[PDB]
Amino acid sequence: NNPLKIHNLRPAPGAKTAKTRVGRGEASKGKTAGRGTKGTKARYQVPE
RNA sequence: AGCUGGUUCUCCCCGAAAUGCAUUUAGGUGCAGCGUCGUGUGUUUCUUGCCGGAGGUAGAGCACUGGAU
Repeated sequence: NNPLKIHNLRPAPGAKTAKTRVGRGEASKGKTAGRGTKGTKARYQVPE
């Protein structure tokens, strides 16, 4: 009983993965946002 | 701008590198080394004992070459 209502929909577990917000706080992808310090790759992309 | 600075909430698990080659190359980067996660394998890793191997260092020596009372 109590049929499917639109507030009962949930995705299959593992379907949706929360984004990775780099640059917020130091207990996460911190100040460098996973880049290191002062290289060509600390500001730019190196072509393959 | 191969350059300088800045990049904001939390906790749980693991956790390095500053080495090799090459480089209009040396404070940069490519590959390899070292980290992590997923998947397959499952003791293959590592330590100690024993066994089979090649050597030319420490030491020693003058048989070769050289030095030398």
